[PDB]
Parts: sequence; structure tokens; C-alpha cells
Amino acid sequence: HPVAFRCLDKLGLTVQSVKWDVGKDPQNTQVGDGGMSASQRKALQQILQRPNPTMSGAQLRYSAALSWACFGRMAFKVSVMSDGSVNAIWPLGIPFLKQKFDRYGDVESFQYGDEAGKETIPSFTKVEKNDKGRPIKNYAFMIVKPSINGAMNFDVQNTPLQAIGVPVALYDALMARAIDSADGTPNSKWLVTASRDLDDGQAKEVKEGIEETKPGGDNGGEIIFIAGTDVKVQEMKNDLSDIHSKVPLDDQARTIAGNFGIPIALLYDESRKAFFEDTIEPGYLTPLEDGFSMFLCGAGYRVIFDRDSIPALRKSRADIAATYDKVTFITEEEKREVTGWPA
Amino acid sequence: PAPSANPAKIFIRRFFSAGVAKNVVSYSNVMAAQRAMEHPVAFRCLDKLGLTVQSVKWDVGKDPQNTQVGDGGMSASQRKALQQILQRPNPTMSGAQLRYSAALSWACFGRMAFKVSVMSDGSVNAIWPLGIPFLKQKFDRYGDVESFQYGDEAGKETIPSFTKVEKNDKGRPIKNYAFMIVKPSINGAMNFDVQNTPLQAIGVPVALYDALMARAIDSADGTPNSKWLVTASRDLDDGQAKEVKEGIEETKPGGDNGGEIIFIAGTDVKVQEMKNDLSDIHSKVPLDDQARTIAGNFGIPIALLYDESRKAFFEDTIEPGYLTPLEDGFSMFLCGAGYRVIFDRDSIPALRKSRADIAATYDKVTFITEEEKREVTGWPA
Amino acid sequence: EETKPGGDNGGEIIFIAGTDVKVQEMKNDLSDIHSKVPLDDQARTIAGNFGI
Repeated sequence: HPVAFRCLDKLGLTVQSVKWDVGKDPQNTQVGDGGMSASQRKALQQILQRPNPTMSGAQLRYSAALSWACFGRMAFKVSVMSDGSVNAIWPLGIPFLKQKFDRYGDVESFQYGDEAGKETIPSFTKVEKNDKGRPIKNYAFMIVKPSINGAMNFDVQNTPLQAIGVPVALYDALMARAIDSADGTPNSKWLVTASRDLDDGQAKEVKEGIEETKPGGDNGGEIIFIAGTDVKVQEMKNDLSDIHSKVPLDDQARTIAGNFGIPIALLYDESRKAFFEDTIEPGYLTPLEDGFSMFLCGAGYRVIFDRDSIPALRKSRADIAATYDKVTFITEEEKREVTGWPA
Repeated sequence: PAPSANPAKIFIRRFFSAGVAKNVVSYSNVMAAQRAMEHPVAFRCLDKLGLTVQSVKWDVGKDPQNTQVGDGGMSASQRKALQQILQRPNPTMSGAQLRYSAALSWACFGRMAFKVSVMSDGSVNAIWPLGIPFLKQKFDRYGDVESFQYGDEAGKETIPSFTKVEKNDKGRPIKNYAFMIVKPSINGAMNFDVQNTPLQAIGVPVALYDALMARAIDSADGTPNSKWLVTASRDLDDGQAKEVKEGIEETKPGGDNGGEIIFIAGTDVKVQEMKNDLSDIHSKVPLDDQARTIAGNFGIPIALLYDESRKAFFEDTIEPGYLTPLEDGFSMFLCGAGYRVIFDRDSIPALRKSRADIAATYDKVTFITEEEKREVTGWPA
Repeated sequence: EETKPGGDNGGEIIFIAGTDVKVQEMKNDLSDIHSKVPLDDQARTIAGNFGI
């Protein structure tokens, strides 16, 4: 679908532009840092910039966010070698991913494939752990978007596709009507008519008289003289200028574009700022980063992405930094931390 | 390190089959891409997209996130050769045209393919782009591609993939290979899935546009362009009815009595002036909408067909949809860690004012060391 | 019929000798199916009530 695909690849594209890195977390009360080895952290950085071969970090981000938008879930796979050192990461196709629950409240394993592929990959909650807490064998994530009635995983998905069926169907119907009527409505004008008293043998001649005035005709552009037997011409309109129903179409476009959280103007700069820091950041950037930080590294360190890598927010960051520079009742470190710049 | 067992083995079971050399794109997709290159709006947007990225300048450079103190710039001479080949690819083709063809195929099919000729020591000798329509690839047993077939009967060079090839000790290859950069999609299937191109979603508008334009060209020639449908009576002694016709006719510009009145003595002729509007033959309203739609789907602000819009098109559609995947693909397998291919943003003529301003403002700041004020605006060290 | 785009003689006039046939062009407005005015107002009401 044109509009849905446009919005989807837009959302996937923008998030695919952000840059990763592992780093110290700001709310580090945990003096007993969970960066267990500080060599596991370097390897996690490497994999975070270079996932499983023939796949880059950007494409990983793109697929992750795209699945997140379509189904409201994110699934992955890690291959930690033996010592909390992750080997590489794979994204999981949400369509054909099944999961299996425990007796108390949660998932234990994920089944991926029908009959042949049956790798009952353990969940993070149950897997062979280190003496520090880190896993030793493979696992998966299944990041989930909450909904009403709790039901943390047993619940129904929470995706925009829930509430856009009506407008997308309306759009399809209207565009089908337009396509059909484009070819099928005669494109001719001047429905001329004679009477039953004209000796067809010259009504051929009257036709050749009217017809042969086309641009580049024998007598083209000259008048029509009909001596006797008044023939009557009527000009059809053939408006054909609203076949797609322009008004009850842009409304559906605004509906299925707004439901993805896209300021219409995108399809001025202020609206780009809004789309970046209103729906993209706290709807794709924060959930993915909290999902990774929850179980990909110990406390005190977590995956972070540089806000200054967004080309649209550079001017805003620069102005805010400049203004703060003028303040004085504030130490240098908090002037730093209030605008990134950890220490 | 490498575990050789990815979870991508769902598809080789039954959903696919190994040792078959499947082609990479549907014939429908190829023919759609072909005639979309002759359509006015689609070709305009395609060549704009190619032209813009074709503009960026290449170079290899230190990567910023160089946590690998064991730099993968194995030789520092392979890197000079990579610079050379990056500015001068295979003879009879330049780097700019390489970028043009790569990005154009990326836009049309969502795939990129290439070929290298590393001599014996990680020094790549030349780089060739591969025609996506007639490139077929052959998969391994676990989850991935091993070899590429290029040509049906005579050309049968099953060039090895990068994953499986004779790789010099450090890891760098020794013999030729190919890339097959792919665009991600739903339901994973990183290589087994369908293409992801703007052409998927503009068949409807492009067909509607062709329908309207055919109607326009059609009605242009065929609708009489004459006025004054004059008829006399059926009682006029034709022999003077011709005379009245000559009287009316010979008022054309450059005639006997042009511009003077017409006197008819009895037998009232009856003229009626036809409109011949013909001022909506192409249906302007349900045409520019299709132009906007097949323009919006390629990721192009309409206004381009003000400077704020150029900036947006550059740092919103060109960069994170053509520049970063291409550069990350080259970086993944063309050089070792710590080094990768980078392009200078300040080579974009549209961003120069923005860069200068952001550089100026940061200069006013004080609670930031010099190196970070540099790195936040390029300028590595 | 044979004047549709991609027709044998498409775009030329129609000549009917005798027995006047009569065509009428259907308006087919269809541009207010959703009742744009008494719909955006409901959107505003169920929006303003959420305080947005």
C-alpha cells in the first residue's frame, strides 16, 4: 500500500540513522559495576557495530524497528561464547516465532520453525548463567509492547495496524474506482446526430466534413457549413477531474499517516523536530534501548545512542549549549551532563 | 568466534532448496524497473536520486568508535590501495559512476552487487558492479549464500561469496568475491525474503498516470478545433449557398473582406459558436496527485519539482537511505576493524551554511574540550 | 465503446445518422461520503476530552 509503505519505511529509515555505542549509565548508583569483565563490554561494542556477518548494525536497527511498528514486538538471538562474551546477534522473524510458557507466569523457550527447525531456544530468564549472572548459552529476547489488562505477554499486540483497517480499505476502494473509470469512460466529445432523412452516402460526407478539421487536416480550422438538414451537435463535458475523490482520500491519508505518528507536513523544520523528539525517540529509541540494556549488559553500563548524531537536532543542541554557557550559578559538570557530555 | 550456525535454517528445510542458483529478483520486478525508467516522473526522480549521491566524495578513514586498539588495517598499504581503487575503480569507469550505478540499483531493486579482484595480500585490484536483473545466487546448507552465478549458459563464474573464500591468515580474502548488499524487510529471511523497493507501491499511480496521459494525447488530435457551426436552410439554391459560405469564409485574417460585417438578404442562416474548452484534457487535478504520490514514495519533498526543503531532502532521504547503508556495507567487508570507508559531509554544497553555523556556535561554548568540539562537527583529530 | 483510451477510433466524434440517441452524464459527486464537517468536529471532541 503506497501510504502505509511510505510511512513504514520512513519510520524504519530514521531510526536506522542513529549511532550505537556502549557506555556508562548516568543513574549509576551501582558502584559495584556490572560491566563484569570490561572485555565483555568491548566485545559487546564490536557486535553492536558489527553483528552476525553479512549484516550491519544499521540493517539490524531497521529490521528491529520495522517489526516493532508492524507487530509491537522485537525478538533477537545471541550466541555468547563461554564467558559473557557475546559472539553475534540475529533478528527473529516475528511472523513465524512461537513461544512457550512456564507454570508460574512467563516464557521459558522459543520455537522457531515448524517441523525441521525446532530450536527450543531458552529464554533469558532460564539459561545457564555465570557466577556473576551473565548467560553462557544462547537465548532470545521477545521485547513486548504493553497494553490494557496487563497480561504482560499473554495479551493482544499493540500496533498501529489495529486502527487503520477502515481507512486503508476505503483508500483501496477509491483508487480502484479511479483506475477503472480512467479506462472505460469514452474520452470523446461532440456527440453529433442527424435525422432519418440524409442518404447515408453523404452522411459519410458530413462526417468527413466535421472530422477532417483535426489539427493537420485537409480543411483544419475552417468553419462548418451545412446547407439544409440542420444537424445538431452537443458537447459532452466529461469532467473526469475528481475520479479519485480528492477530498475523501486525503482525509484517509491523514488518518493512516497520523496513526503512525507522522506530522502531516512531512508528506517545516519545526515539524521535523517534532517528529524526531515526539514519536521516534520515545516510541522506538527508548523502548529498544531499554530492552537491550535490560539483558545485554550488567548494571552501571548500558547501550546508548548519541543524540548529536541526528542531523536535525544539531542546531537545537548548539543553541541550548550556548545559552547554558551564559549561566553561572551552576558547576561545569552539570552544565555538561544537562546536554550530554558525561564527564 | 564465528559459530557457523545461524537461526536462518527455517527456510532451507522445505520452504527453499539448496544447490539451485535462484535468481535474485522477480521478472515482474525487472520489467517494472525497465519501463519505470522511461516514465517521466519515475525517471526524473530516479536520476535525481542517482545524481545527488553520485556527488558525494569517498575516502577511507579512521573510524571514530575505534575500540579495537588491535587495528584491522592489516597492512596500511592495502589501505592506500583501497583509497586508490575507491577513487579509480576498474578501468573505463570512475568512482562517481560506481556510486551512481550502485545507488540506482539500490533504489530500483533494493539490492547492490559488486566484484573485487584482491591480488594475493589483501590488496584489492579492481571493483565491478554487477547487473542485478541477471545475477543469480546459490545458498549453503545452514543459512546463507556461498556462490554467485552470473550469466545463463556461457558465463558461469560461480564467484565465491565473502563468507566462504580463501582468506589470508589475518582474515582478509585472497581471491575474488562479491557482496550482494540487501535491504531488510518483514519476517526476516535476510536473503530469502522479497525485495523492498519504492516500485512495490506505485504501480497503481503510475498506471493511472499513463491512463490519463494517453487520454490527453488521444483527445488532443481528434476533437475538431473549429468554431461557428453554421447551417443554412434546406431551400437555398446551392450555387448561392456556396456564395454565402465564401462570404463568411473570406473574412479570415488576410482575406478579401476580412473584418467587415456579413450582410445576408433573407433566408436567415443560423450560426452557433462552439466552446471547444479542451482546457482539462489531461485532468490536472487527478494527475498532480499521482505525481505527488510517486514522488513521495521515493522520498522526495514535492517542492523540489525552499532551501529548507533541499536540506531536508539531503539529511532525511539521501543520507540515511542511500549513504549509510552503502558505506556500512562497504565497511563490513572491505577492510579490517578500526578502519572503514567514510564520505565527507562538507562535500555536500547544501549543508555548508548549516555546518558553518553549528561550528560557530560551539566555538562560543567553553565547558567542552577542544577535541570534542571538533569531533561533534567532523574534524577527527 | 470503441473510443476508450487505447481504442480503434478513440477520441474522434460520434456521428449518429437518425434516431437520436440521448446520453446523460452522471455527476457521481461522491466527494462527501464521510461527511467531512460533522466528522472532524467529533474528532476534536473526543480529542479535547483527552486534553490534547
